[PDB]
Amino acid sequence: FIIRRKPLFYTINLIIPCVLITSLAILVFYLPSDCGEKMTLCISVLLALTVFLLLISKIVPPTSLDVPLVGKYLMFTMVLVTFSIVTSVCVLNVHHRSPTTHTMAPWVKVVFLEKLPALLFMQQP
Amino acid sequence: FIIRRKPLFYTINLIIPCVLITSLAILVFYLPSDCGEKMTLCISVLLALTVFLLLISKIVPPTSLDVPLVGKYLMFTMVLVTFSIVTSVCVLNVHHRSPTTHTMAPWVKVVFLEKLPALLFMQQPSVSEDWKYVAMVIDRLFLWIFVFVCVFGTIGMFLQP
Ligand SMILES: [Ca+2]
Ligand code: NA
Repeated sequence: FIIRRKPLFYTINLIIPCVLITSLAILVFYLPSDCGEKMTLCISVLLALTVFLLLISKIVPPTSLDVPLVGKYLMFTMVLVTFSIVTSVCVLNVHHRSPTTHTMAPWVKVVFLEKLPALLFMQQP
Repeated sequence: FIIRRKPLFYTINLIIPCVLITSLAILVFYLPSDCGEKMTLCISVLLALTVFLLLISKIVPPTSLDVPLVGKYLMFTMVLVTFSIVTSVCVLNVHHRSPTTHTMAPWVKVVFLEKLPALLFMQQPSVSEDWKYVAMVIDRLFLWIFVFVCVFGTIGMFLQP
């Protein structure tokens, strides 16, 4: 019995929400550190991805023979979002530094204030 | 009937999310107190660990003969995260102290502003800023403690596979 699933229903109800949630995984790096909302954003994205992964596993259970590509994508994005949480913690720590508590090494200057911005087309005013 | 489980499904569905969540259990101590988001992170980690523990409880039989090693690790991590929440509350309280409202004892000076920073390799480069530095020394101290206590946690989890 060769049968071919009609994919519109699951497309609409699973793939589009998953794509929408995944698209938000990168916005934490454009959010300014002064807003005080980076952690909320990345943690919410991770929670949504985890819930979607568990639901997918309930619908189509992954197995050693084959893992759904959608589940694999969700897991990869979950790992990326955890990495983004770590990176945002580090960036927030760097942002809230003052001469009264930290001293900037000369190499930090020559790299981050001079060279790296040039590669990224930033040009500190 | 000696049967062996194929662990891929539960690996993907419980282990990887659990380790991903646990890897965030020590970040609260590297988070500046001015970001105003230590509580968010630590509370989120605690609740995520609790949810996964409850899911595991729903999977395994409700028998009291033995405890899953993964459940044991989750319980240990939740205890650690609760300790970290308490420590973060204390550090936040310390950070927001000012000369008008609090007076800093001489022993607090000689300890936190002089001795401990040397031990932790901090090297301090107005009085309100001293309170802020004390809070930064306290959570640096616990960052070392949790790393050692957590890194030795892998020993417990390295005997399961
Ligand atoms: Ca806020
Ligand atoms: Na919530």
